[PDB]
Amino acid sequence: MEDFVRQCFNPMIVELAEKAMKEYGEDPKIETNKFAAICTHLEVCFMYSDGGSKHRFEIIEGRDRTMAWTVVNSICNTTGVEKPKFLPDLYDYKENRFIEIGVTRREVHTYYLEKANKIKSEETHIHIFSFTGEEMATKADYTLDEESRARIKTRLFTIRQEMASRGLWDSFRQSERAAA
Ligand SMILES: O=C1Cc2ccccc2C(=O)N1O
Ligand SMILES: [Mn+2]
Ligand SMILES: [Mn+2]
Repeated sequence: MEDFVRQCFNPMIVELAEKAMKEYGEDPKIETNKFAAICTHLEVCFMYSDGGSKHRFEIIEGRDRTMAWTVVNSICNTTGVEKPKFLPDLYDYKENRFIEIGVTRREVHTYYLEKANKIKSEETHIHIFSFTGEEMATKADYTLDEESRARIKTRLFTIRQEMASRGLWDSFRQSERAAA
């Protein structure tokens, strides 16, 4: 699985995933499922940010924590938007809300509720993707056009197929359950 990750995602994503794990005392070489998941989540965030008009989104995820908070503070102090308790993934300058992006190997609505009760915001938009083509967003407002969401869904299903073809998929699906 370690090698699958490094040949599946680009080096920039992999490098960012390693940092993220190390700061949490996780080892990519051992917790290889978490490594895949972080890479996947990062890839979706970047695809999502690319789905809008050029200036639309502030990317928060994949930054150093401290600079992530600084940027969040700047957005809040300048839009008047409520400061979130937890670091979100993006800020949408068009819709004027933060976005939390989730990617789950379980049902989309289960994950959606866990994420919603954790953040406790009537402001932060939530948008979940599955490895099966399902999506769920706050107030059925999916933010992006169909084309952009579809590309992401396709990519996720390719990742699943690539994993399955190597026999890594069961273990990767089970692992999110054994975590929760
Ligand atoms: O920043 C985080 C941290 C995290 C931790 C564990 C599971 C999902 C996430 C997640 O989706 N984001 O965005
Ligand atoms: Mn995040
Ligand atoms: Mn997220």
